[PDB]
Amino acid sequence: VSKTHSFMTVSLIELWERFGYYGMQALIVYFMVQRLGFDDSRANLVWSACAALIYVSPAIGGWVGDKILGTKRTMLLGAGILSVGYALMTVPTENTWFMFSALGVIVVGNGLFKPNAGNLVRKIYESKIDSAFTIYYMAVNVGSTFSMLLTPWIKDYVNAQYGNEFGWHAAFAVCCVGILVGLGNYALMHKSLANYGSEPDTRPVNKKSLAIVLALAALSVVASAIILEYEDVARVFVYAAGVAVLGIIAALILTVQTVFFFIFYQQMSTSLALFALRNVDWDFQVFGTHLWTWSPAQFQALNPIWIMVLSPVLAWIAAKFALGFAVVAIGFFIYGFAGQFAVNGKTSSWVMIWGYASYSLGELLVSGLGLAMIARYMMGAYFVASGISQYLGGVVANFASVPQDLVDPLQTLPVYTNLFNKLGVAAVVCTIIALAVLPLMRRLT
Ligand SMILES: CCCCCCCCCCCCO[C@@H]1O[C@H](CO)[C@@H](O[C@H]2O[C@H](CO)[C@@H](O)[C@H](O)[C@H]2O)[C@H](O)[C@H]1O
Repeated sequence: VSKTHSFMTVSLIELWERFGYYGMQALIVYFMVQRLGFDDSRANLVWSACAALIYVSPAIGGWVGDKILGTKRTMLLGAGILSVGYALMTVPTENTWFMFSALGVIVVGNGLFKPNAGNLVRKIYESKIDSAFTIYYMAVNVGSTFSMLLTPWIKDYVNAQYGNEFGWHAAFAVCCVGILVGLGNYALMHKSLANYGSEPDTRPVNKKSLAIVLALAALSVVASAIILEYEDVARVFVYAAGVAVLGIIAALILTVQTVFFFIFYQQMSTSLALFALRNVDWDFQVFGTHLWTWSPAQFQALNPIWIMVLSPVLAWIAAKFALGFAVVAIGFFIYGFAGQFAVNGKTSSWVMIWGYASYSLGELLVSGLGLAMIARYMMGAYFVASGISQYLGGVVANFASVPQDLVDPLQTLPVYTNLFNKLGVAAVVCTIIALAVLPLMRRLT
């Protein structure tokens, strides 16, 4: 049909997938802390292990779509399995194993979806694949803006019109029908747009291998649910993946810096979220009237929004890594200076907006210089180092962990802004690593 048509279908299904995903991420730690009974140290480690899995997952799943089932087949199977994940997330049971299983299903499902929608964009564009990929990574952001704004509101509204359950499960259902909407989209655009793409989808599905894939898939959901459940299993697994990834020259410092950057990134799912829930005035004032009043989770929506606001402006050299780190640093110093001004126990609001403005500028600046640069100069090692630093990002967000019996926001405020200030300095050390290693880029060329 067309290249922009195919790319359209795949970027749309991407958009709705990410809607579901971030709609769930914006609520998951609050669920574990507020609805389930978890302390924020566990909530962090569990969610961070889950992210590590989710991010090491597409390594296996990308290979399945190229070399075993179709890339379109595997993408679809991934989207279905994902849908079942949120489905489990909406049955109103506070049985941690039920929920961890729902999460495992999301891990398996995501490993099967993400890499293959990504390949489709690339097969659809045969350097205009960058033309494609930026628009792609934008579509992601409008989707995740929509859900990270909506699902916290559904949670609140339903939690009010009804009692505690669903509320959350209402929100996870919203995720599930987002996924379903995406699937119906593709289905109404299937051979139509996509048509040509995938290496082994040009023939019928191999029922022995679909059987073995689904079997091993089920086994992976149980593997996940257990790794999430026992922190020690996760720790040992991440540690093993650690000594293993490090076991196996230019892309080195690049991927290392990627680890650092990902610790800074994992902070918004976790410590920034809890800080936002506990020491931020959810009342947004446009100096000086009132519209409107945040729902703490909705602060995370500030990330894709700002990436959407500053993306057209930036449209108008791993030194961009350096600048990235610097801007992430003053982002964290704005969160650190969240005490020294705009404070009444729990107060700030604009602290979150400027904080996130800065932080996500640093993201846009480093949101490109990863896959493109390494793939223009392995994928597994990158995915393991990335998942690993997601977990590490969890144990770092743990440095601001507030005991459950400590609720005087006047006392929780320092513990957060100590972490945030220390990250700000940690980010400047990375800025020095970035610029120092810069002539090592000139020796090779
Ligand atoms: C595709 C991208 C689309 C991006 C735009 C998405 C639109 C956002 C959809 C949901 C918006 C709701 O998000 C926001 O939630 C907060 C808190 O729960 C609500 O807060 C609301 O109820 C609370 C409680 O009664 C009131 O104090 C407040 O005055 C009122 O605004 C807001 O009404 C709503 O603006």
